[PDB]
Amino acid sequence: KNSLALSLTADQMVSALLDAEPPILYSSMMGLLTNLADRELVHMINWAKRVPGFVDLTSHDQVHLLECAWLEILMIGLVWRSMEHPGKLLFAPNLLLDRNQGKCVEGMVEIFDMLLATSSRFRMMNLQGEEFVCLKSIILLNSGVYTFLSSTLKSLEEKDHIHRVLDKITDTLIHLMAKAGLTLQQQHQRLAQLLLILSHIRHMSNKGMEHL
Amino acid sequence: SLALSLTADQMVSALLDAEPPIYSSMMGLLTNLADRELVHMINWAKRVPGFVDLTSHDQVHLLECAWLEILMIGLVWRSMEHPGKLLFAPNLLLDRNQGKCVEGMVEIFDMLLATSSRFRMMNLQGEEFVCLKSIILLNSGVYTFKSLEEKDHIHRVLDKITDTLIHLMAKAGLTLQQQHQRLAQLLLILSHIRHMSNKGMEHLYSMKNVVPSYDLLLEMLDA
Ligand SMILES: COc1ccc(N(CC(F)(F)F)S(=O)(=O)[C@@H]2C[C@@H]3O[C@H]2C(c2ccc(OCc4ccccc4)cc2)=C3c2ccc(O)cc2)cc1
Ligand SMILES: COc1ccc(N(CC(F)(F)F)S(=O)(=O)[C@@H]2C[C@@H]3O[C@H]2C(c2ccc(OCc4ccccc4)cc2)=C3c2ccc(O)cc2)cc1
Repeated sequence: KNSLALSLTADQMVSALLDAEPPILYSSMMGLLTNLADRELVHMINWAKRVPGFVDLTSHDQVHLLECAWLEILMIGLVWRSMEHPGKLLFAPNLLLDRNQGKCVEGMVEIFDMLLATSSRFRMMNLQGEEFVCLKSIILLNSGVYTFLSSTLKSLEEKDHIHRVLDKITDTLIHLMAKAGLTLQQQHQRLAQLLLILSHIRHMSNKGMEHL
Repeated sequence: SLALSLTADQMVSALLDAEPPIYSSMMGLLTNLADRELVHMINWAKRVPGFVDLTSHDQVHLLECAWLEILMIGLVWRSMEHPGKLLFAPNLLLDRNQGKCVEGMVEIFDMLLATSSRFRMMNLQGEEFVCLKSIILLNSGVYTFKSLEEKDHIHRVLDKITDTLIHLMAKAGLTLQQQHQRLAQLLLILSHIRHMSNKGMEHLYSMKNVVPSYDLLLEMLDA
C-alpha cells in the first residue's frame, strides 16, 4: 500500500470517523423498519467509503465486508441511539419501541431483548461517541475479513491491510482512554469489554437472519 | 469469591490444570465424540474461576450458549500443527474434501481451517488458548440471561482473564502497543468463532438430528 489511512494519528482517526457519521433518520412494523433500514443502507454505503482503509480494498472485498456487516451496523446504531432510553429501542426519534411491541412480529421479541441488553451494557459502561464510531468501523472491517476466498496473493495482501487498519483502530481506542485519564489496567480492561460486546452483536445479527 | 483473588500466574496454572483430555454415519461419529466431550466440558467449566458461584440456571445458560464454540476452538487448537486438516481426534484427522460427505459441512470446515491458520500465523500459545476458551464460556451467554449480581461477578472474572492475557504478553516481551494489539486481534477472532457456531446450527437445521438441549445440559451439571 501507499495508504494515507495507516499514517493517521488517533485524534485524526476519530475526527474522520466523527465527520463520516450518518444523520439520524425519521421513520406493518416490518414495513416501517424495512423502509427505515433501506434509507439507512444508502447512508451506510457512503459512510463505509469514508472509513480509512476501506476504499484501498477492491470492490469485491468492499462488498463482501458490507454484506457481512450491514445488519450488525444497523444494530449497533440502534443500540447507541437507544442508550438514554432504558427499556426502549429508538428506531427513529418518531419511532421509540418497548419490548412488548417486538411481540407483534414472529421471533422479534428475542432479538429486541438482546438489543436492549446491549443498550444497557453500553449504558453501564458509559460508552462515548468517539468509542462508538471506532466500534462501528471495527465491525465493518472485521466481520467479513475471515471469509474472503484466500488464494490469490492480492486477496492475501487485502487481509494484512485490514488487520493493520484494525490495529490502528485499537490504538485509537487506547488513546481515547488514556486521554480520558484511565490507567493502563483500566485501558486494557475497557478495550476487552468493548470488543467482547462485538461478539454479542455478531450473535444478534446471525439470530436475526435465522429468524428471517 | 476465592476465584477473583488469583494472580495472573495462578489463573493460568488453574486453567492449564482444568484442561479436558483429548478418541473418535459421519454425523454419528462426530455426535458420539462431541457427546462424550460434553461430559468433560461440564467438568472443565466447574473449574473455570467464578463458574460454580453462579446459579444452575445461569451455568446451564452459559453452557447452552457456548458448548459448540468451545468444541470448535478445541478442534482448531488441535488442528494447528496439521495445515489443511482438522484433527477431530488422534484417530480422526480429516481434510476439506471429507467435509463434503455431509451437506453443508464443507463450508463450516473451510471456516474451521481458516481459523486454524490464523492461530498458526499468530503463534497462539497454549496459555492464551485456555484464556480464550474461558472467555467464550463466560462471555457468550452473559448478555442473554440476584441475576444482576451474577453479571457483575462474570464481568469481574473476565477482567481478570484480560489482565492474565496482558501479563503473559508482557512476560513474553511484547511492548504495550503490541500487547493491546494482540489482545484485540485475539478477541476479534471470538466474533468469527461465534459466527461459525451459528452457521453450524443453521446448516444442521437445514439438513432429524438431535442437538443438546437445556434439559440435557442440566442433567449433566447435576451429576
Ligand atoms: C432484510 O434482512 C433482514 C434481516 C433481519 C431482520 N430482522 C427481523 C426478523 F426477521 F428477525 F424478524 S431483525 O434481525 O430482528 C432486525 C432488528 C431490527 O428488526 C430487524 C429490523 C430490520 C427490518 C427490515 C430490514 O430490511 C432491510 C432491507 C433493505 C433493502 C431492501 C429490503 C430490505 C432491516 C432491519 C431492525 C432494524 C431496522 C433499522 C435499524 O436501524 C436497526 C434495526 C429483518 C430483515
Ligand atoms: C448437534 O449440533 C450440531 C451443530 C453443527 C453441526 N455441524 C454439521 C452441519 F450440520 F453443519 F453440517 S458443524 O458445524 O459442521 C460441526 C464442526 C464439527 O463438525 C460438526 C461437528 C459436530 C457434530 C455433531 C455434534 O453433536 C452434538 C450433540 C451432543 C449430544 C447430544 C446431541 C448432540 C457436535 C459437533 C464438529 C465437531 C465435533 C467434535 C469436536 O470436538 C469439535 C467439532 C453438527 C451438529
